[PDB]
Order: sequence, then C-alpha cells, then structure tokens
Amino acid sequence: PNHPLWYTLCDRYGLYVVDEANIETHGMVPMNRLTDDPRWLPAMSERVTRMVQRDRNHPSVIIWSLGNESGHGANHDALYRWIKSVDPSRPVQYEGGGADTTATDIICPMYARVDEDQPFPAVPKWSIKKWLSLPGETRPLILCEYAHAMGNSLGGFAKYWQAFRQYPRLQGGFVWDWVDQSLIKYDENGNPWSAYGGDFGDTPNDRQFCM
Amino acid sequence: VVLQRRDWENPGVTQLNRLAAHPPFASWRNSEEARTDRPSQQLRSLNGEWRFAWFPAPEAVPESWLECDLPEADTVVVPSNWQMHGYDAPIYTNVTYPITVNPPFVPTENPTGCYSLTFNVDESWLQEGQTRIIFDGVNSAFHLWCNGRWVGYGQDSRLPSEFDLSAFLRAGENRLAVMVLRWSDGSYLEDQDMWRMSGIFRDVSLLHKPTTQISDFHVATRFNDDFSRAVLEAEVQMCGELRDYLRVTVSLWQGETQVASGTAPFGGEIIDERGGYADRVTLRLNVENPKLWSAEIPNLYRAVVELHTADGTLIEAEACDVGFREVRIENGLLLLNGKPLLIRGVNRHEHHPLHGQVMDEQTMVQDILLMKQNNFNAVRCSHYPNHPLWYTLCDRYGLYVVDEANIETHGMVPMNRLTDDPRWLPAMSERVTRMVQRDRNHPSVIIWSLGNESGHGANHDALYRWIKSVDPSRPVQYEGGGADTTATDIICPMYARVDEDQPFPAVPKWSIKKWLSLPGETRPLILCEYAHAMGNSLGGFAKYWQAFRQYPRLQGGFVWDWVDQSLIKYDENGNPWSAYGGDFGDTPNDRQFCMNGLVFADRTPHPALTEAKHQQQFFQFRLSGQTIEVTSEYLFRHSDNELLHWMVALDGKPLASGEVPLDVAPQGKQLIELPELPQPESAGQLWLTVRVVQPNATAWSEAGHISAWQQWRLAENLSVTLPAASHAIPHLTTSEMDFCIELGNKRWQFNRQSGFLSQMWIGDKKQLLTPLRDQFTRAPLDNDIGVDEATRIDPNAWVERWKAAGHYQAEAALLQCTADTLADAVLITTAHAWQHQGKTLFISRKTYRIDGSGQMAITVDVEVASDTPHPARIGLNCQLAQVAERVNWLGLGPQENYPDRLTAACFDRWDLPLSDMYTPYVFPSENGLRCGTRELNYGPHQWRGDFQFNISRYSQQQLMETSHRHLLHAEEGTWLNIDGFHMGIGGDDSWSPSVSAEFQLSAGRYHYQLVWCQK
Amino acid sequence: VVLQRRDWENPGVTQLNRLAAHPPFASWRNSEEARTDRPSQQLRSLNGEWRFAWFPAPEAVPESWLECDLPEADTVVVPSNWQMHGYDAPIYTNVTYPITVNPPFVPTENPTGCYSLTFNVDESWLQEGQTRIIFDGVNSAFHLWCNGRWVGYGQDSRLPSEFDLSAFLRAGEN
Ligand SMILES: CC(C)S[C@@H]1O[C@H](CO)[C@H](O)[C@H](O)[C@H]1O
Ligand SMILES: CC(C)S[C@@H]1O[C@H](CO)[C@H](O)[C@H](O)[C@H]1O
Ligand SMILES: [Mg+2]
Ligand SMILES: [Mg+2]
Ligand SMILES: [Mg+2]
Ligand code: NA
Ligand code: NA
Ligand code: NA
Ligand code: NA
Repeated sequence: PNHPLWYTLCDRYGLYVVDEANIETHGMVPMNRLTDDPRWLPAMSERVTRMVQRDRNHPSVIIWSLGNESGHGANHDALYRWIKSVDPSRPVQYEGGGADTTATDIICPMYARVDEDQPFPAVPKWSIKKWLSLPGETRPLILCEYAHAMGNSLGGFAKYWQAFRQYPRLQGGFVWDWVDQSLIKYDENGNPWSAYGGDFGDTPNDRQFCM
Repeated sequence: VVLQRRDWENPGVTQLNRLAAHPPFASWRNSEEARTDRPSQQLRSLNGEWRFAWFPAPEAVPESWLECDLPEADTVVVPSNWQMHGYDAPIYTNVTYPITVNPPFVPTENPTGCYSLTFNVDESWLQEGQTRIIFDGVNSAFHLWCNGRWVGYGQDSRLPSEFDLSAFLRAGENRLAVMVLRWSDGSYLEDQDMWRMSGIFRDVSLLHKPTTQISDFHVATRFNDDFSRAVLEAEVQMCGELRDYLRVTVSLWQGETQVASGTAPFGGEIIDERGGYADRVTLRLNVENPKLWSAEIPNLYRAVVELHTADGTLIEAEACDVGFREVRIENGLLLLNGKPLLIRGVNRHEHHPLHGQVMDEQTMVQDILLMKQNNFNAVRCSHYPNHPLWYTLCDRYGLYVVDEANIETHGMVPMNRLTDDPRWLPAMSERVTRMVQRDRNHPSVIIWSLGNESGHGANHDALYRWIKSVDPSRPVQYEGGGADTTATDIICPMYARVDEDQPFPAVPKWSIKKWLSLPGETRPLILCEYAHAMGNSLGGFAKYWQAFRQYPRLQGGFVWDWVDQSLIKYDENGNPWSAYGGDFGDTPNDRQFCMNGLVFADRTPHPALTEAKHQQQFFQFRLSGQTIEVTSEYLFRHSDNELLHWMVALDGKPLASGEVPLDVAPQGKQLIELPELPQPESAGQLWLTVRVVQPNATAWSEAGHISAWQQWRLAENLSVTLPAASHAIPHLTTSEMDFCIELGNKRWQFNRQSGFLSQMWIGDKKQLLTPLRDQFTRAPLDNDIGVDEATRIDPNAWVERWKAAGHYQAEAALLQCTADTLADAVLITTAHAWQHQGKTLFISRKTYRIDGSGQMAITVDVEVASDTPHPARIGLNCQLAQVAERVNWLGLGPQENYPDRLTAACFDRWDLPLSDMYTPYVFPSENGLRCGTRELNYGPHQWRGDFQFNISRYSQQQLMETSHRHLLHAEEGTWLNIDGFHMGIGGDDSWSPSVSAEFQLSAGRYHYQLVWCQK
Repeated sequence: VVLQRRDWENPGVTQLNRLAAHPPFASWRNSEEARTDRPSQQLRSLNGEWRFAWFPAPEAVPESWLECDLPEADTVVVPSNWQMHGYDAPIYTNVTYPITVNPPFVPTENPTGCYSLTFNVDESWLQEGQTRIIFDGVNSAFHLWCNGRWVGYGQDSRLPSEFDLSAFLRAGEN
C-alpha cells in the first residue's frame, strides 16, 4: 500500500489503481512456503485486511491485489474470499502460483508473451491470446507486469497493443515499471552520479536490475 | 515479564513457542509395533497424581512456586477439572457469557490453577533427539515452566498444545509448573452452552522424536466411478537435516496382509517458480477392490509411515487407521461412496457427571455402543474438537463424524461481532486450522464445521475457503447467520421445523421442506440440531423422519443432544443427587437447560431414546393382506445378521409366531408371505408385530439385539354378545349429604356437595384417599415452560398461557347432581363448571352407571371454551389407598409414551413394577404416561375403555412444586391419572410453543368412557 | 522485557496495543473545513527535526535512552531512511532475501534505529478526548515509548500504525 496522499491524487487527477497488500515472499523455496503455512496466515491477513480498511473509500482503487510473487497458498484463498466478502465492489487479483489460480478474478500474468508460449512446469506463461481460450477459462486477462523497461527495452511493445485492441478479453496490462530505482552517490569532486546494487558495498546484490 | 504482558487479554497472542499441530504421533522405533497400534516407549503419559494449588488471580501466585513445591498444595488427579475437586464453583450459563462482555479483557479476579509435577526423565531421551510435552486439553489458557525456566503459553481449550522441552530438561528429577487461567481472551470464543469449567482436563504426555523426524503426514483416498479401484496418496513432511540417504516408505495393511507398499526419497514435485518442497514426498499406492469404510461396515486398513535410511535402518515410524471412503456433494446430495446418506445423528458434549469434562475410554465406548444400539450412525462434536481417542473409536465402530472448530461467540451482540472483526481472524483461524491439521486423517470425520452460534462474519468465509482449499475431501458446514450462508456447503439449520415456517427477521427458520426449494437453492439440508430432548420431549420426532424419508435432499440431522449435563452433588446424609445450573451457587444461570439428553448422565435411557431408535430404523415395512414387504435402508450391507420374528396376538394373547431369515440387498426389498393364520373364536383386535433380531453378536451389539419393529391391526371382531344378566341389583341410599350405592360388601359414596365419587368401599377397606375429580392440567414439562422465569415472564409459553387463564387454580362448581334407580342399575348424573374470574373454562357432564355385576360405567362429556388456551389433558384423577408392586395394562408400551411420541410403543399386555411407571426426569413434570390403553390393572382395580394414564406415588401438585427429583417423597397410596385426551409434549425446540395443532386439544367438545370394577 | 520477548522474531506477534485500522481521519470540529478538505487543528504533523542514534543491535541500546536524549545522537529530518543519511548501507537484492532464510529468526546483528522527539502537547488536548499517534510508515518493525513508559509495538512497513497516547502524555514537553 502506498503513501496515503497517492490515492487522493489518483482520485483527483484520474488514474485507475491496483492496491496491493504488502506481501511478497519471493525468496522462499518453494515460493509458497509461508503462504501455505497456516501459522503465517495471521501476519498475512493483517496486511490484506488493514489495507482494505484504510483504502476502501477511494474511488481510484478499482482492483484489490493480494500481494506479489509469493506463489499460491491456502492463505491466499482464504484472504481472497475475505475481500470478496467484505468488499464486493472491487475484483481481487493475484498473480502468484501461475496467474490463474482460484485466488484471482483476473488472469494477471507477468511477462507472458503475445504469441509465444513459455510452457514452464507447474506455472506456465501461456501466450496471452492462447491463455484466454484454454478449456473452461472465462476470465479477463490483464498483465500485472509486462514489457520490462530495463535500459534499452520495450522491443515488441506494439505487439501487445495490437493484441489488446483485437481481443476483447485482453484488456491491457501494467508496464514494468515507472521509474529507475537509482540513488545519488558523490565522487571525489562532489559530483552526483546514479548508483545501483553493489555501489553501497551491499552484497549479495542484483546490480542494475533495480533500474 | 509474564505478569507485565497479560497475554491472556490479547487475541493477538494465542500461543508462545507452541509447536505446530499435526496428526496423532507416537514416534515408534519398530515398524511392527506401529502396524498393530500397540503402546510406544516414546510416548509416556504424565497422567496420575499431580500437585495443585488454587489462587483467586495470577497476581497472587508466589514467585517461589516456579522453583519450589508449595506445602499447602494438595495432591490431585490429572487430568481433571478443578471445579470437580471443589476449589471453586462450576458455572452453567447458556448464552450469556459467564464473564463481563468487554473484549479482550477478562476479570481481574481470574481463578488460577497452579499445577506442578516432579517426574523422572531417562538419559536416553536427552542424549539425542527431541522431547516435547503435549497438553491435550487445558481450559482456558496457561503458562508453562520447566525447572523454573519459562517454556511457553497456549490458548484454545479443546486442542493439544505442544512445547519443546529438549533444551529445558535435565537427567533424573524435573519439575513442571503449569499456571492455568480460568478466563482468557480465548474465553470469548468458548461460549458453548455447557458447564463452564477449567484446568488440565485432558491427557498430558511426553513424546520423544528423533531430530530427523516425521513432522507431518496427510492421507488421501480417491476412487474410480464404481469404487473398484483406489489410489491412496500419502504426503509426508519431515524436520531435521536433509540427507540423500533418507527415505520414506508407506505401506498399507489389511489385517496382517500387506496390500501395497512404496518407497521414495525426499523432494516433492515442482510447485512454482522457486521449485518444490525438498522436505516432503508423496507416495501413491494403487489398491484394487478396496474394502470400503462406512458406518455400516467400518472396513479399516493400516498405513505405516516409515522414516528410514536407504541401508534399511529405521529412524522412526508413525501410522494411522485408513478408511477407504469418498465424501462429496453432487446434484444437491451428500454422497458417501456414491450413495446418498441419511444422517441418523446426535450432538454429543464431552460430559461425565463425576469427572466433569474429563473423558475416559470406557464412557466413550459406552456412548458409541448405546448410539449404535439405538440406530444412530453419526455424531456431531458439539461444539469443539474432541478427545483424540473419540475419532479412533468412531473410525473403528463406525460413526460418521462432524468435527467442529472450538469457536462459539453466542453472547455477543450481534452474534457475529467478533467473527466479522478482522482482528479476531487470527485467533479464529488457529482454532480451525489446528483442528484440520490434527484430525484430517480420520475416516470417520466426513464433514468439517467452522464452529457454532457465532453469527456469520467475514472470518467464517475466509476459513470456509481455507478448508475447501486445504482439504477438498470433506464438505464444510456452518449454521451461523441463517444456516444457508456462503460459509456452508450444507443447509444446516437448528430447530427448523418440518412444515412450520418461523420467519424471524434476517435469520428465518423455514420449514425444512420449504427451505430446500427456495428460489435458487440447491444444497442438501441436514439439521445440525433438531428435536430438543429437554425432559419429556421428542414430540413430533416421527414427523421429521417421514420428511427425511420422503425428500431426497432432506438427509436427516443431529438430535440435540446425547447426554444430560447433570453433575453429582451430595446431601447431608452423603447420598448422591443429580445437580443442574444454580445448584452450585452459580449466577446468572440457565437452570435445567443443560439437560437435553437422550440419556441421563449415568447413561440411563430416557423414554425418548426408544422413539429415536424406532424412527431411525434401517428396515421399513409394508403390510398388504398376507404379505410383508421389508425394505432395507442400508446403502452398502446385506442383511447378513438379521432374521424377522413375527407374532399375531389377540388382545395380548399370543396365537401364532414364527421366524423368517432376512435376505435384503442394500436398498432392496424382500416379500414375506404369512402362513394362513388361524381364526380366533373370541372377540377383539388381532395385532401383528414384527421384530428384526440380530442372531449374532457384533462389536456394538450382543446376540439377540432387536434392531427394528413395527405393528399393524389385522382383523377386528367386535363384541356382540350381551354380558349374562346379573342377579344382584344395587341399592341407592339417598342421604342429605351423600348418594350411596351398595352391592354386597361393595359401596360407592357420591358426595352431594362437591359432585364427586368421594369414597369406595370393599367391605371395611376404603379405596380412595382423595375423591375422583376431573383434571385439565399437568405438571408442566420443560417444553410447556420454555425460557420462562419468575424474574422475566414469557406470556407465550404454555405454562404461562395456562397460569394466566386460571387453569391451575380453577375451582369446581357443582351444577347438577342427581341419582336414579334403573331396572338393574343405579345412575349418577353430574355436571360441573370450572371457573376463573367469572369465565367458565370447562364444563364436565358425567353419568355413573353401577349395575349388578359391580361395574361402574363412567361416561364423561367435556366442553372447553374456545377462547381459553387448549388444556394439557381432559381426564380424571384420584389417590388410591392401595399400593401394589405390579402395574398391568393392555395398551401401548412398555415405556412412557405420549400422543406425539408413541410410534415406538407397541400395543400389548404389559407388566411392570410400579417404579417403572415413573420416569425420573431430574426436573420433575408429568411423566410415565401410556396411551391407547384399553385395560389397566392395579391391585384389586381394573379400568376399561380407550384412554391414556400414568400411575405413581407422585401427585401432579408435588411434581410441579418440586424443583429436583431427589427432593421427591412418595405420598401415601397411589396417584392415578386417567385421561380421555392428552396434549402433545412438543420438543421441536424448548423455548417456544412447539406442540403441533393436531396434538392440541382444540375440538371444543370431548367424549370418553371408563368402566371401573374390581377383579 | 522488550529485550526478553523478541517480538520481531515471532510471526504470532505483529502488533501490541495498536489501534484498529480505518479510513483517513482528520477529526474536524467544523463541518465547512471538512467539506472543503482544509487543514484540521486536530491533525498535527510531527515531521521535521528528530533526534537519531544508530546501533548494531537492539541489545546495544542503552537503557538510558528511554528518558534522556543520548548526547551521541545527531539531529535528523523525519520522515527519512537512515540509509539515506549514511548511517548504514542500503541493500539492493531482487529475489534472494537480504538476510539468511531462517524463519522466523533474524540476524543477531540487527541495525537498530533509535528515534526520539521532544515535542509539546497543548493543555486542551489532554483534558478531553483521545490523543493518538499515527506512524504512516515504519520499516520494518518498531517499539514505541512515550515519556519512558512503553506504549506498544508494530509491524508491516507500508501501513499506518496508530497508538493511543491519552494516558501517556503531559501538558508541555513530552
Ligand atoms: C529474474 C526473474 C526470475 S524475477 C523478475 O525480476 C524482475 C527484475 O526487474 C522483476 O522484479 C520481476 O517482477 C520478477 O518476476
Ligand atoms: C434459548 C435459545 C434462544 S438458544 C438455544 O439454547 C438451547 C438450550 O439447550 C441450545 O443450546 C441451542 O443450541 C440454542 O440455540
Ligand atoms: Mg491472548
Ligand atoms: Mg449457544
Ligand atoms: Mg513479530
Ligand atoms: Na481488449
Ligand atoms: Na527490478
Ligand atoms: Na432423504
Ligand atoms: Na443445553
């Protein structure tokens, strides 16, 4: 969840908002190790519940998100239901565990391609055009992350928008992402330079991936 | 620190350093011991003699108690409830919380139980591996110290709390210190309608586990379409250092036969982007033609889970009983093994009259045996997880179980205040999740329940989905918030009626027949609670079973409830009496509302049990001329331990009997043709009776057990012969104050002032102590009373409608009293009015006809004002001087029966001791009635006609004025009540009028006739 | 006691004495102010110059800091990230946890940031009603004290933690 003023501005300037619970457990093995452990359900619920209690009156919030990259766990299903129950006015989405689980009203894959299947075991990233029409699938598809804007990038961006416009149930997505996460450091001359992972002696690091 | 935090007044702390929940462990170090479910050296009980001190609050606990035993502490048995030893009072309150409703705060005066144990610990336990202590039940919260150091803290009274003592114990002598608080924030979720007790009331034990251990295992059985093939899927999780040489073997056993086995190293399938569970493995075992588990045939297998090295060295083994069964709801039906269930269920609290809420194996077996012997096939763990042994016994004996999370917040306003509060979700989740983690492997558990009477809150929906997600094999049910909310797979109303809508706002109880077909509704309906068995009750129980049998989606319910929650107290003599709410100085209380059982606390049957047995029969019957059609309601088993006894009797006298073995397929039919039955010369009504008898003993029944019965009227020959013209003619002695009839040594005295038969004489012996008077009231039943109290009058209850109309203080006013000498008899015509405040309630018009044979033919005609509430009975009573040892009657019996609870009774000649004609309900009322009676014999007396009666040393007046059964005193002589008509007893609930229109005495005009004579 | 519980290593405890979450409040005592979303006298910002000291672990925090400003401490702007003032390094890591994966435990060397503020509360605030403190964002967990007395504890870095201070405050300096 964001600084409170953010929603006020989005209400006033006019932006659709996905409000995301502060739950990401990416580093776990497997990703859902905590989110499937019921002992961690309390800690997870307060992050989902207290968000809803804070932000539920803001018009700009149109979708609730259960968090990010925490696989799919039973805890997600319980909290999915909790939100649907407490606030019917907004869809609930969550990408973890393969982007189309029972914890999401929206097929929300990250970096799934327009035409090309990436058929990973357990958690495939189907081509977005194919994904929609998989046996028994009815839901809308909006990419929670796509078009990784890392350095010289957005190659093939037009291909997404041709798909979005042609396919009713392809309803767009959220580019990743808005702003480079670089910090200001200073050299011997006192000149500011853009710094990334590893420039603060931080290690292990993931270098320029913050940009 | 411990005093500073107050973890017992914080719903965000429910545990500190508590280990994970898991299914039953024993950490066997020998496979064969595991396979056979024999004792484990690694599971030590700490039950027995413990040290115990009591304090008014935790602040009054001396700091010394942690390191040194207190000399003032008495030695007591554990497990126990400390109220049962007398340290403070047990509180019975139904809905209203036993404490002040101020969450999360409990009283400052918080009764504290300071348990301590000095115990020996083997060195081999501490040199390697892990040693945990398991508290199966601590009510309601506790802190734990081992040798002076703090271990942890735990809540939820009805689930095992487990802590690791590995770093805490030393070899030789150790001391445990358990500080148990009576009230915690956990108490807010523990508001079940039962005795509020506390203490270490379930087993304490020590479990030793290797450092490399089985930490968890889940067993699943899926099937093909016809249940001829199964796949047993066992997921095993481990704790300890992962090694490549580590293996898990799951083997499945039917008796001594190994039916299947598989072995794999650790490392599950890829789950997501990060891989899989390295610390887990799943084993799949193919099973052909599995023997299916059901309550009808509890076929069980044994799974053994071996944690071992690849070179064959066993590290540890765990195990469990496995029932092959599929539970699913499809097309609106609850199916077990593809077959629609009919739940013959009961709610069962964990209650002992002596030991309180401590449970023992013997009591558990006794209940099971009784339930099964009375055609019960299912049980609801109202309203909390049970003693772990209970599920094992339901697995083995065959009972369908509803496992209920320990969550009840009945006293909140509104009921869902907490369960809709997201701050109470964590505490609620622990009670649901730890139940499922502990009990998920038991075949007998077929339905998960989210708790009881806590309205419907968002937390219920979240936990509903959680179970559906974690265990798809069982339906989830929850009654709260209207019985059909999004939190329940089953429409599970409590005390919803068969035909009658109760359209309460927001939470209506629709007639179960209407409920099913409400626009858009598709789910099955199984009453989570019905037929409230409070005192003289189960009126209209047959009406439920007629509906269950007729409507497919009506799949039964759970009677409320199994066992009276009375407690044993002792008088000045030292004699024991059954005690209820308020008998311990507890207040506010809800008196006898704790007593709703089909059996007494000692497990003595109530008359109602036999009604439940009859309606829950597994064989139905049709008579068509000479042919008996037997239909089995069994889903799986053939009638392979069943033979049909039949019996034709004429007014009690046997004429022909016989046996035919029953050979009915599940759900099938068998036609049985009766041999040409001999014609009887004499007058009367022929009655066919059939009984189903199990010739052979079972695990749950002795040989000769009667499982079902039914009766029909066959031919009736009406008496056309005139009784022989008697010689003697009785004489009328007309007096100023009396009419007297004389025949030999016999005399009848009719008082001309009152208008009643004041005395009868046989020679010099008087027959009556009180004259023969009309009666229109009864000692009010619990159903007549309801939640009506003197402190707050409910004017709608039967007892109050009656009281207000004057039924109980209505005085008889003579209107007519004449005598006439007939050709061969004397005729006494009388007329009475029962009045109150100028209102004529009832008019009784009578003729007494005494002829030469010495027979008094009483003809009674009663008018009942239409605007007076319908009376409890239209009858006669008197006190007989005689006291005989035997009561003998031709009518319904042997047991107590009322108009709306008489289907289980059979018409026949019955002979019982006078005591048996009285039912000892702990709260006294009308009792002992027998209906459809044509002849009653008591000592010299015989009464004939078509009437109902009870007979005892207890008057209606004494019964209605006496609060407890032990305060009752035999009066001089014998009180007799003979009713032409008697109002139903109801019982659909016990807090509103529940007697159906057809069983109310509403006709306005009523006629009956008696014949009185000496034999 | 705080040292002895270690609430930052227990997923069972995520808050102590924290008030219920709710939509944004200002507690206007005048309707027109509320209609126009103008500032509220009842909602004060405590942003600005706070006193700050850095410790390698919570164990390294002197008990004296509860009642006295530590002389070693610097004066810093709040809100801030103490990494941005240079007290320790920020860490950029994508997937791999910045700390050893051993739930629920964290490293014994746990960079502790000791923030303090001397501020004045008005008379009228304490005579009637309720005075709560709102921390809109604290990363990753914190214990609060007011005037030496312990108030509570909170987790979740991205949601406001609110605590009641009605009992804890005095008029003038706190
Ligand atoms: C490297 C992938 C396996 S994870 C990948 O890293 C990205 C780097 O910007 C983003 O954080 C994405 O959300 C994440 O899925
Ligand atoms: C009096 C009703 C409003 S509550 C009623 O009390 C009963 C008494 O045994 C049972 O506890 C029922 O479960 C409960 O619904
Ligand atoms: Mg608590
Ligand atoms: Mg209740
Ligand atoms: Mg914590
Ligand atoms: Na589109
Ligand atoms: Na990045
Ligand atoms: Na049925
Ligand atoms: Na009760």
